Amino acid sequence: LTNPVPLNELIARDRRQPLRFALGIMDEPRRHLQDVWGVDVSGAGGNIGIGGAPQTGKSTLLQTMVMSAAATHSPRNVQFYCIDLGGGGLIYLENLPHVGGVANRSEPDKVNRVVAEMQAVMRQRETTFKEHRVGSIGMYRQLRDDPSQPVASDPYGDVFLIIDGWPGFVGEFPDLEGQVQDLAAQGLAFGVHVIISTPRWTELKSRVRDYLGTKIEFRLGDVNETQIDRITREIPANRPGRAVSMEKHHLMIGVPRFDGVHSADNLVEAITAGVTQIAS
Ligand SMILES: Nc1ncnc2c1ncn2[C@@H]1O[C@H](COP(=O)(O)OP(=O)(O)OP(=O)(O)O)[C@@H](O)[C@H]1O
Ligand SMILES: [Mg+2]
Repeated sequence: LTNPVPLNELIARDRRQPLRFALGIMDEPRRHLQDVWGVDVSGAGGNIGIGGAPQTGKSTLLQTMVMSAAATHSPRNVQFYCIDLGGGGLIYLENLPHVGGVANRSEPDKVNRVVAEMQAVMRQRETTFKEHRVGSIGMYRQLRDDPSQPVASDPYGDVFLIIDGWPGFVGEFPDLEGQVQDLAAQGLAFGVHVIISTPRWTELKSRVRDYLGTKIEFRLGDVNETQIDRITREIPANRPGRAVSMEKHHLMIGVPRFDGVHSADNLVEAITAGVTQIAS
């Protein structure tokens, strides 16, 4: 599809599910139908890897993901921490109560504090789950919905670390790579998630990439480097927002706006209007 669907229409057309974030439109070609596509982050799809050549729509998808999550979940249950090294676009998400912080190049201390905070949660969750005899993240999410449970005082729910621009991240923060690897491989059992974009899959090493259970792939510089399959060869050139994912169906990512406008024009202004509208 060429014109992106705005989030207000995607949310409205979607059958909502806890920890389902609607993201765009999936062409399901056997029958002629085109439904709302999203990600289930409640289980093994909880970590997400995003690949694609320059200007293909990686940062916009992250904006759409966070806005979509924030429009359909409470800030008590979903929190995002953002490391923005992919164009600066994540800053316009920071006034959402779901977003605990957006860190960029101009404040390296915050990039370090953000990773350290994700580690603190996962590492507190490990002790908490044992001491409170919590059998699974699924059970932990239920217990937190009961205000009489000791665990319900945890202000955190499912916590997502977003890294837009992996090679620049490892390039400027080499010692944080190992900490993020540990979050990706151990976090999901404790409700700690990792979401990473990269221009090339080869720059996102196995030991991290293998723990991103949902891969989303825009048009690649080298189709031989796909993390999906040969379907990626079908993505049209110069169509930002066109992607493929694990179900091997073409996708058109929607836009992070709520004003009914089917384009990515004037998006900075529309994102803020969306955040305001989400305040409901
Ligand atoms: N889902 C979409 N629908 C329509 N147009 C889009 C979509 N996503 C992105 N675009 C257009 O493509 C442009 C580049 O998008 P974006 O900044 O998301 O690319 P990127 O993958 O983050 O690139 P880079 O690696 O250079 O940061 C956007 O400014 C927007 O105008
Ligand atoms: Mg970008």
